[PDB]
Amino acid sequence: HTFFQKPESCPPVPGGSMKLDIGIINENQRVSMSRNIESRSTSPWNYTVTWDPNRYPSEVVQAQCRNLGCINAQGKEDISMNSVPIQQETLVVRRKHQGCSVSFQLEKVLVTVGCTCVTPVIHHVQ
Amino acid sequence: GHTFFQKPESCPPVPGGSMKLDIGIINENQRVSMSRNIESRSTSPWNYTVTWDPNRYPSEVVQAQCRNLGCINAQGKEDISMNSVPIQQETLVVRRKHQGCSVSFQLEKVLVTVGCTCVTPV
Ligand SMILES: *[C@@H]1O[C@H](CO)[C@@H](O[C@@H]2O[C@H](CO)[C@@H](O)[C@H](O)[C@H]2NC(C)=O)[C@H](O)[C@H]1NC(C)=O
Ligand SMILES: *[C@@H]1O[C@H](CO)[C@@H](O)[C@H](O)[C@H]1NC(C)=O
Repeated sequence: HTFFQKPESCPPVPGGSMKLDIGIINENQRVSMSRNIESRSTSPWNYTVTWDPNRYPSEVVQAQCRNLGCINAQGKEDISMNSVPIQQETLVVRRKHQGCSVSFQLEKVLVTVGCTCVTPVIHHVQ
Repeated sequence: GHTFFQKPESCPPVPGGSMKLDIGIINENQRVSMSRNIESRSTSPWNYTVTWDPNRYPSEVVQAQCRNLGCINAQGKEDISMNSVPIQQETLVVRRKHQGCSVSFQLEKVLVTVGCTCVTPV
């Protein structure tokens, strides 16, 4: 069984659709990060704002590491270290149909949120 | 942001004011691609806590905590003149409400610390 499955003893609903209640729980929260984190980082990154009007959130910001290496104390690239992305799974809502027939469906989006500086690994399988 | 979830006023009323949530997760087959042991190989390493809530989808939400205030140098030592700082992302999860046949779902905002980065202090 899955999370969205209603108990088997319950009467069936036409279309197999579920009730989505109004309002987003804890909507008032906002991300709090160090000022200019993406630029002050030794593994700096750039952002790409992706837009979809039939997706909630409509704007999904994607990060991309600026360099292969990490930035040293002198402000130069160090290729002995690697800037690597941090990717996280998220849920967005896809808006379907139109007007009175509007329905919603969950969608999994992989978001690259930022980069970190790692010591490289020599992989056993290339 | 309510408008995305609304219908024109003239639409036939749905008792309970609930919206239609269709079955299935779009692009559920996707898997996170990240460097192996990223959290401990990072110069701003972090710990993970697997938060669990059986009324939440996904039930498991992994939260990161920076292991140090400073960053780790080539020698494996902490340099407290650099800062390990958390990277935070806004996500949506689904909360299950009520019991039995009266079960409904509600969106919920969750702030996720995904890892840490090393920054030069200001
Ligand atoms: C990160 O996690 C480690 C555990 O892997 C924590 O280190 C342990 O902390 C507990 C605290 O109860 C101690 O009893 C252990 O002896 C510690 N073990 C090691 C190997 O250090 C550590 O506290 C965590 N770091 C932060 C900053 O939360
Ligand atoms: C982002 O990329 C551009 C090139 O498209 C580059 O000029 C810039 O320095 C990068 N970083 C920031 C913070 O804009």
